[PDB]
Amino acid sequence: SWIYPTVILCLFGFFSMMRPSEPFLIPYLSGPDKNLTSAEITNEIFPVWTYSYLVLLLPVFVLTDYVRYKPVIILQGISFIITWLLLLFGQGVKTMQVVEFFYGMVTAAEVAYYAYIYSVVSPEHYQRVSGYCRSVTLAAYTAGSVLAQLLVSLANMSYFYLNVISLASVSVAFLFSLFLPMPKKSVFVQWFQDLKECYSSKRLFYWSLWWAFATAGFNQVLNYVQILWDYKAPSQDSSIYNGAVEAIATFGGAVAAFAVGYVKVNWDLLGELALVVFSVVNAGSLFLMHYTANIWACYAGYLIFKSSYMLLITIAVFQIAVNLNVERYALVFGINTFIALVIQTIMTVIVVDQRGLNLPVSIQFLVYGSYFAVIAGIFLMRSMYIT
Ligand SMILES: CN(C)C(=N)NC(=N)N
Repeated sequence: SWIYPTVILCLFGFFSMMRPSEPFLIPYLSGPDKNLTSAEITNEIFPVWTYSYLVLLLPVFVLTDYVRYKPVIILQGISFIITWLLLLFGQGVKTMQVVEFFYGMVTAAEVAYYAYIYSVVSPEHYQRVSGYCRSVTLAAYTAGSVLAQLLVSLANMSYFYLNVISLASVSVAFLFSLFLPMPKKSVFVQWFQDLKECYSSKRLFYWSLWWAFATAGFNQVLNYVQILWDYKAPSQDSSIYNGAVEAIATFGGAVAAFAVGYVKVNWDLLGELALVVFSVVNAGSLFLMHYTANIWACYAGYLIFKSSYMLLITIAVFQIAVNLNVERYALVFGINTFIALVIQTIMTVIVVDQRGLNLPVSIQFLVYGSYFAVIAGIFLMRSMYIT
């Protein structure tokens, strides 16, 4: 019953996220293969990704539910092929901006990937499926990560062929997405009112509020944890270690996601308790990374933070899916992701941008830990009052 769509979507999300070039993305397109400058790379190529992500998330939650979640997934499969074909056979800054654009399309449609499996299975499985889905994606990343390192350490395989393997992987994901079962059929202000009825759930305007604010800080930590590690321990082994300490971290997240799916625990009443415990765990882990001048303890702190976040976000997605009581699975996921990315953009503007605070990475993770400490504090105080 639920097994067939779940296996196909897990295969799609595995082969679509098994990307060996993701770690060595910067070495690929800043070395002899492309000679993109580091000045033109993070100031002209990468910033296009956030804008494309925003302006393509705008249709994705408006129109994903109407199209029954498969054409957007298929659009991700095609955009995966186009993105890595353009990376693989593209030259110049203008081309990589288009690459970024298609990557933003890829992620805005990965939102639909997350919603689709809820669109096809009964709510009784919504827990299990949830973990499995997230797990496979994380697992895929870890696989790709380690595979990349292996292909750089035992085969001396260039970044070009890593991108070739990435294209081969995401092309198989397109074939798996072609086999996904089609879900069965279900002015401006009116639409807004519908949104009000969609978010009306007490435990879904709360879980969504956690989703909106937690993943922004999580993305920020993902982006600048490499910089934090480089600052804490300057060494010549960052290429084989840093990404390697984020390969197992992701693996931990995977297990954490697989923790939600496998075990049969009533999350409806442990949801608040688990939310507050793992949010204060995220805060303590982020403070652990900043305060200790030892990269071995900071690695464990990052692993704990990533695992607890992945478990919490799996719980959040599951609880939003079951308590939604409307078909708008991608509308809530899409709007949550869009608001989270808006918060991430605003806060990365204030804290790390030159025109803002321009805080170094020494205080950046103190700020991130304070921010998460604030999310944990709001949920902790709200839960304490209710009781
Ligand atoms: C160019 N590609 C494929 C990216 N992953 N880009 C990115 N902004 N990380």
